[PDB]
Amino acid sequence: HFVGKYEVELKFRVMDLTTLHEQLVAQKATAFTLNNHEKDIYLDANGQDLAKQQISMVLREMNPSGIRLWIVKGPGAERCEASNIEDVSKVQSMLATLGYHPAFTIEKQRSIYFVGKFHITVDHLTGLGDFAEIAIMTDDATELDKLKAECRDFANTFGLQVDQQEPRSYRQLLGF
Amino acid sequence: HFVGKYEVELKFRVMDLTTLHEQLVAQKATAFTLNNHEKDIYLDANGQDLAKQQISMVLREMNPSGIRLWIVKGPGAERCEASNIEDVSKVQSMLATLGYHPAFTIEKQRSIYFVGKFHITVDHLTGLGDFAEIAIMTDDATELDKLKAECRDFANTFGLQVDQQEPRSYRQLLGF
Ligand SMILES: Nc1ncnc2c1ncn2[C@@H]1O[C@@H]2COP(=O)(O)O[C@H]2[C@H]1O
Ligand SMILES: Nc1ncnc2c1ncn2[C@@H]1O[C@@H]2COP(=O)(O)O[C@H]2[C@H]1O
Ligand SMILES: [Mn+2]
Ligand SMILES: [Mn+2]
Ligand SMILES: [Mn+2]
Repeated sequence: HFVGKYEVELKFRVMDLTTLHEQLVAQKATAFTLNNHEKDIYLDANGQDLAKQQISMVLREMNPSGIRLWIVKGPGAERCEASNIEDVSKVQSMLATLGYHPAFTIEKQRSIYFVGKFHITVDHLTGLGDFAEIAIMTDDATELDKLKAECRDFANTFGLQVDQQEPRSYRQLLGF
Repeated sequence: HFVGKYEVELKFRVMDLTTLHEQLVAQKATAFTLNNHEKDIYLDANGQDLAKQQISMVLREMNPSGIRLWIVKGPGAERCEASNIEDVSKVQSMLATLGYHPAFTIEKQRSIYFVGKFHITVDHLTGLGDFAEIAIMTDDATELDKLKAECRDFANTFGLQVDQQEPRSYRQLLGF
């Protein structure tokens, strides 16, 4: 479910969580991980070198699931790779040696469900409210066309509507 | 054994592999890895930004132990940190996004033994020959001189003498 260098996705504001849960049930979604607090530390160079290239780099800690991820997103909104790491402070030290330092933090509550090849991620952020994203990862850039159309078809059958679309990232929404 | 951000290390050309091995037995060394093939991919920015800071960055694969490491050495002498990684190609792709690309590769056969607080590495490099590294990692900068002198004593005890000390790195010896 998380294999590749590209994450094809469509994100929406969710206005009613009960209806979302019903939409999930209707699609026979299965739970991957539920109700994790994710703390994302974003790193960048002193002169915001990565952000100036549309790149974000995150050390993510997920609790209680215990997962820790090193994530590089971009350039732009499709490219996304992650590596499991065992020791966040060790990787953060190593990145600091290379000149990347904590820039800001984004926290959220996240649940991830699966329906066939798709993953559905349901997020809550304090100022901002609830979001749901339909996504699929691929290693093959030639496919991004097919897959984005497929995401749209699934979003449509699921019940997630264009009026509620939210194209911006959390760092864009929060002003980072 | 591999805890810290400093590594104190002395490397020697090995003139007498038999004595070295005989002493590993005498001193009841424990084998951590034996006769592994190690392939080290060195990475740097196009402008050699890391070398200009006396930083080296390596992705190492050791077989058959299946250990994979991301290693950042430097800046300058005695600084070294490493992280276990699941997948070299994944980390390599992530670092390429940040601007670090393969510069050259070094291969060697390496065995790693522990004796008390020390580790001793016995290396063979096709063009170059046989070497041994005597090393210890620490987080404490206040003991580095003592540790280095202890490494030299310990090395003499395996038949490794000051006149066979080799200050150049493998990258230097191989013209990289
Ligand atoms: N264990 C995991 N849990 C959640 N996402 C993961 C995991 N492993 C890899 N990923 C992927 O890494 C990506 C990092 O950015 P996203 O949160 O947008 O989406 C994430 C997933 O596609
Ligand atoms: N699991 C491990 N196996 C081997 N070396 C390790 C491990 N974890 C950390 N290291 C250190 O990473 C260093 C990388 O550079 P060296 O080969 O000189 O010495 C290595 C060890 O001191
Ligand atoms: Mn996503
Ligand atoms: Mn995802
Ligand atoms: Mn070592």
